[PDB]
Amino acid sequence: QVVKPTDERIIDPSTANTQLTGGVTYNTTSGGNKPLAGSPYGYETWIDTGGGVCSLTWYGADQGGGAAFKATWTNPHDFLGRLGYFWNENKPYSHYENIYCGFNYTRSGRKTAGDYSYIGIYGWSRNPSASNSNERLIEYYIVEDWFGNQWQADTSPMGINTTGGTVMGSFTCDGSSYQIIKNTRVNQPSIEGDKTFVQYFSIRQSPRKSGTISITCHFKKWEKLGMKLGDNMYECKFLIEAGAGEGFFDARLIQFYRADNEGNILQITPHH
Repeated sequence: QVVKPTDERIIDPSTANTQLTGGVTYNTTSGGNKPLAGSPYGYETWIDTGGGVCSLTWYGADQGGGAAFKATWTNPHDFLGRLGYFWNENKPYSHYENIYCGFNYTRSGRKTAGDYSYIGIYGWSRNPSASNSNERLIEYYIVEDWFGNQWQADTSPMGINTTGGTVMGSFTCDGSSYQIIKNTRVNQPSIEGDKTFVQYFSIRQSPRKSGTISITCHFKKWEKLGMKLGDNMYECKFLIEAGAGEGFFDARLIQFYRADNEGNILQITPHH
């Protein structure tokens, strides 16, 4: 019932395999979202100074769909590099309509990012009117891929022994089943200081390094499983998270776009 966007500005992720160059490399924590010149996007880096060298490099507004980045980590303590929509303007997910991210990247192989790692979509949302105070703040992940670890292949999807929490259900978006997990974080760091909050994970059962993520598919079907996001979406960004290890992530494409149900573009980046 939701029409797949056909717009010619959409880059086909499957053939988006040209290495990109240039842009500014950041080696330090950004301290929240930092807006990028000539772009609707913001980036964030979390680079704990008690660990080794990390970086994030934005490839700019004019190539690789406009949100494309490279990241590196060398024995980090939970590196997070992310880039995408920053919102935080008191709107629920439904306000943004059908959200999509076309992606294609290379990364280092199995066991190059520690015991835990995440690649995919990430953000937060606020639900202050929830009667359960634990559910008033939500940290969320749509996990397309990871690096596996010493025990588990990177071709095998992670489970609750990595994430923690409880399996809520499963659903299908973009040609794979996703196992859905809810986890409670008790007095943990958050965008709101040290507190109790919930986490939502969609774990792609069949990991991939390219394709399109129908982000709204997740938001909607989380809601069907009783996992509500509230009325103040914080952000929706493409993430690489590395618990430890020595590795890299290098996007040839990260392209966000939004469309109504007819499939017509509401937002996209970027004569013969």
